[PDB]
Amino acid sequence: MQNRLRSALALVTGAGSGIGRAVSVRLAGEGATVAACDLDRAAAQETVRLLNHAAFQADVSEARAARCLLEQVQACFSRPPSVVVSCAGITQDEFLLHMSEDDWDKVIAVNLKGTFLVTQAAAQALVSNGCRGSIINISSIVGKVGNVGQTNYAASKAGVIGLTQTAARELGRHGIRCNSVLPGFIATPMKITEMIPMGHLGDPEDVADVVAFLASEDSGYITGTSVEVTGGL
Amino acid sequence: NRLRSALALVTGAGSGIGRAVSVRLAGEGATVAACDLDRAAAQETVRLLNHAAFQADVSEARAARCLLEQVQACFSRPPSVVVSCAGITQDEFLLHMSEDDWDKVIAVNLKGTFLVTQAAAQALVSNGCRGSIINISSIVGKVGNVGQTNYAASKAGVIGLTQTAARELGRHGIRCNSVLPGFIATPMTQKVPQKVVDKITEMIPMGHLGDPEDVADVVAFLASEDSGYITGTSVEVTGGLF
Amino acid sequence: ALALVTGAGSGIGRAVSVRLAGEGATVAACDLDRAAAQETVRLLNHAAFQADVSEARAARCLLEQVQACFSRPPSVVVSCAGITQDEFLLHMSEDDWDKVIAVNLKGTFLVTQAAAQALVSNGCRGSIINISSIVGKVGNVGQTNYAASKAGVIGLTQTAARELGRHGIRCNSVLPGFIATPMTQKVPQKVVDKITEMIPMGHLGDPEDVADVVAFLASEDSGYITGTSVEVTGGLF
Amino acid sequence: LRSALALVTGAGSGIGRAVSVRLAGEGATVAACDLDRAAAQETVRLLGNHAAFQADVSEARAARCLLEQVQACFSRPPSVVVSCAGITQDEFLLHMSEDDWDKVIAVNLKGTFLVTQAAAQALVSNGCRGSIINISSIVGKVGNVGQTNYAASKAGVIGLTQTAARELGRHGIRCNSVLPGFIATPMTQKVPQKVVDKITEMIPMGHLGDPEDVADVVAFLASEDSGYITGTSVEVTGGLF
Ligand SMILES: NC(=O)c1ccc[n+]([C@@H]2O[C@H](COP(=O)([O-])OP(=O)(O)OC[C@H]3O[C@@H](n4cnc5c(N)ncnc54)[C@H](O)[C@@H]3O)[C@@H](O)[C@H]2O)c1
Ligand SMILES: NC(=O)c1ccc[n+]([C@@H]2O[C@H](COP(=O)([O-])OP(=O)(O)OC[C@H]3O[C@@H](n4cnc5c(N)ncnc54)[C@H](O)[C@@H]3O)[C@@H](O)[C@H]2O)c1
Ligand SMILES: NC(=O)c1ccc[n+]([C@@H]2O[C@H](COP(=O)([O-])OP(=O)(O)OC[C@H]3O[C@@H](n4cnc5c(N)ncnc54)[C@H](O)[C@@H]3O)[C@@H](O)[C@H]2O)c1
Ligand SMILES: NC(=O)c1ccc[n+]([C@@H]2O[C@H](COP(=O)([O-])OP(=O)(O)OC[C@H]3O[C@@H](n4cnc5c(N)ncnc54)[C@H](O)[C@@H]3O)[C@@H](O)[C@H]2O)c1
Repeated sequence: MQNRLRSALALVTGAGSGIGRAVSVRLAGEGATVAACDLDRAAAQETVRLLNHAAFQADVSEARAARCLLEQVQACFSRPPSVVVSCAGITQDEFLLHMSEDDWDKVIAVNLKGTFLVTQAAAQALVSNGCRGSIINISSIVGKVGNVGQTNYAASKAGVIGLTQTAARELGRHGIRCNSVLPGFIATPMKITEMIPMGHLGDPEDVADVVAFLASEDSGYITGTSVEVTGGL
Repeated sequence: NRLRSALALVTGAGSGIGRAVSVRLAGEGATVAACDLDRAAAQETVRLLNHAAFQADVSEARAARCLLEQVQACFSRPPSVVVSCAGITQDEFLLHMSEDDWDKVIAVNLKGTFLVTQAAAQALVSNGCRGSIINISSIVGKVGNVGQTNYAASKAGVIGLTQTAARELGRHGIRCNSVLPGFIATPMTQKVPQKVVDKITEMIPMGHLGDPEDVADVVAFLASEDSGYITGTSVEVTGGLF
Repeated sequence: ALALVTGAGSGIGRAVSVRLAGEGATVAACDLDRAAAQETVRLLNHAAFQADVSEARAARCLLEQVQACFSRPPSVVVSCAGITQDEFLLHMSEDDWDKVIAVNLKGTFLVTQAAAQALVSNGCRGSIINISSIVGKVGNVGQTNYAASKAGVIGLTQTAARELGRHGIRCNSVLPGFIATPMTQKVPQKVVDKITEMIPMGHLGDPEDVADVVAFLASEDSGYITGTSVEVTGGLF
Repeated sequence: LRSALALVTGAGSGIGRAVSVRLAGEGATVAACDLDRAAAQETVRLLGNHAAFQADVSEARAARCLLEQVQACFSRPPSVVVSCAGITQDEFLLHMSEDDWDKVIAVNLKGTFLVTQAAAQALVSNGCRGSIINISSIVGKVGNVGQTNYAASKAGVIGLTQTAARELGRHGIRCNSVLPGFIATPMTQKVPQKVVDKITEMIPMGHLGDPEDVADVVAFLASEDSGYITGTSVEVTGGLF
């Protein structure tokens, strides 16, 4: 750990568990004030207790909720977040031959639309206030290579990568960087290790270390790319 | 006649690439079920090619299934070639993009391609039949493009969907592949102004925009047994663009 | 159509010569092994050529001899010549590295250049098709040299397409997965059983499967495809 | 990186010099290696007993001797190895000499292989963990007119690095590639103004990169913050499209 974010306000979605929680703890450790957002307000509050910081409830798949989140953060802190990390994400695995419409729609709405709506609301708040920023979207190596039983998740995560590339291209002129992180097999609540050259499963803190780099000025000429954190999977 | 045996279903068949695919597949001996949101345009395509026209909104779950049922009732077999060319753009900068402009593009381009891939695979597996599913993505799905966050997202999603589908369906003898066209003159792109359309042409090694026939030719290859060991991949038809 | 195929004496190169000659092409079959080439020719006026593609003079002379024999340049050129010399990075001899680079990468460069030079000076259009490997995209344990040489071919081919489109010449790479040929006879059956479980199509490729894709890329059906890679792997994951 | 010994090739100029400065600033001791002895030495002056080494990395004997000299000097193999030695000899494919091709392949691709190998052998024979960082280029992914040789070599470096990472993970050694875009250095000094202002229009961030931008990524890849990253490429291009 280092201290590269002493002036940062960081908004983290899916901050209530796993990678989101590890990200919140790491960014706070670097000096950032964290706006911890989760669908489950008590999970967001618990994260805040582990890190002034504040908890927010939001369903990021909802357009109204994504906008109101950003307005609430702005109200509370008197400024927009300069670091935004979209970690809210879900799976609902099924084989393509049997995937229900709810299986598909839910995953797309949370993982893809949600990331869209947060990127957008974040960028609007930064641009309207004349501020520089770093937006980091957690995708998955599955978005690059696919995975049996996960046609919905693979599509959503590929979509996040495509979204982030385009956002980077549009927002670079405004001083706003946009990057994707592609984790492999991470031990979280969401034979394999023979397939991992590093020889073990990843920890959520392994992803948070990369997110901290991308949130910091040490990546200030990095935008529109994806960084794989998979142990060489 | 590569495709003499075959029945082919083409969505978005009323226009541009879908129409050229229909013509091309019929030229190789296939019977074509030509589907479009516009029944009239589908009927027109069928006239250029017993082939039959079908009407459907592929973004709607019950319509995608009904389309496949309708074709099976008409021809007494499932289609063994299915080409998803139903697609739209609704361009806007990220900072200004409305929820409906996001939603509509994702519904038609991504959800529609999902639902058609699914219904097709289901019809084939249930009938013990081999097949080839070909989804038209875009090179913007690989690299993004300014003003098209929604489109870029949708087309990247089509590539991940197609890769995963390929992997689940190979054991059933069904191939799934994506075609990534570059800049193709169609009614989709006919509204794009010439001062930009000119500048794009300088970034094309082949020195000109593509024809729907160029995309059709790749689709016919992926439909045929000449591509029988190709699955889960994307073929770029861009003239070397970029 | 006049087609030059390097590595034509065996496996993929042989199958490509057969396929293209079946489509009406006249084939110049070239191989390090002169008897291998002649036998390819006898299996298919087609003619056999001997050359070590890794050698600059040999590559230029090959394209000289083809043009003196047919009175025109080849308008389809397929670089199938290539070797493996596998070893772990920790133990890889300089020789193991240099040979694979010389044959697979420099050889493909030399032939791509010599072919392009002949086409452009003659005012002829063409399609150059370079056989890389899926390993050039994802790498493979024991094959640091091969993976580098094959990734190299992909970079060379992308750049070559960018430079040559304006002269009516297309340049593409084919990336096969596991294809049953003499190059893969050494692979243990116990390893092949494993690999096969990871091919969604459920079987190894035949050289004919690669030849089918080369014929498409040789033909004008692929006339707006340049600077790209086509994977022929059965979905190998 | 207080503990660490870093070997940087191409350390006499540009990105290699920036990386040396950056690693030193984080507490590493730097073995600064260059074809030009004088340039390596000035880097050392510009910089915990840092030392200058001369080697032509494209020669197998010079790459093994380099690592032996480093180990003899420091009693330890370098645990961070950054291959920045690299050249261009640009020409159109139709006019490109055998020498222009050969030199670029030898330095950029064979040199990176030999140094990666020598570093890995030294680390493994001593039971030590490390991080090998190879500077490739965004042109290795997408190609570039007039640089058939450079593009082949940088694509080769990516393929080399992926494979190395898969073989060496089991020994505690990471291998990653850095893909810089358009960086202001003596390599790109001869690119004319008009091409540069046009290029700048292709960069979402709206300016050229600095050798320190690249050095910052290298320090990340050298540190334990990147402990679960191996066999991948990090792009530092400002969004260059
Ligand atoms: N864990 C892995 O192996 C892995 C691998 C690759 C990618 N990822 C991705 O990383 C991100 C974090 O995953 P994780 O492993 O920490 O999962 P997790 O379940 O531990 O955390 C996800 C958090 O997202 C929150 N969330 C879900 N829907 C939400 C919504 N609509 N609005 C707000 N919050 C919502 C949940 O309450 C939960 O707190 C996700 O994008 C996930 O897909 C995880
Ligand atoms: N034209 C290009 O430059 C280009 C480039 C890359 C990718 N593509 C893709 O190629 C495919 C075909 O595009 P095109 O150029 O033929 O456009 P087009 O407008 O000429 O053809 C699209 C057809 O899709 C039909 N359609 C629209 N919504 C539908 C729905 N919900 N259900 C069923 N049919 C529907 C339309 O009625 C139309 O007939 C699309 O997926 C497009 O995104 C086009
Ligand atoms: N077989 C596979 O599984 C596989 C997979 C991916 C890629 N490839 C590639 O396909 C191409 C052909 O492979 P194959 O499987 O047909 O192998 P093969 O060994 O059957 O054929 C190779 C031919 O290359 C010729 N050759 C070797 N060096 C030469 C040189 N310097 N000059 C001229 N000719 C030379 C040999 O004499 C031989 O006839 C190679 O580039 C190979 O790397 C093969
Ligand atoms: N500058 C850019 O825009 C850019 C872009 C992409 C990639 N790169 C890569 O970054 C690395 C550093 O480039 P740079 O811009 O700092 O170049 P530079 O010319 O400033 O420095 C390269 C250094 O390598 C040394 N060198 C050359 N050949 C050598 C050899 N055989 N053995 C040992 N040392 C040798 C040179 O003398 C020089 O000191 C190179 O691999 C380059 O290709 C640079």
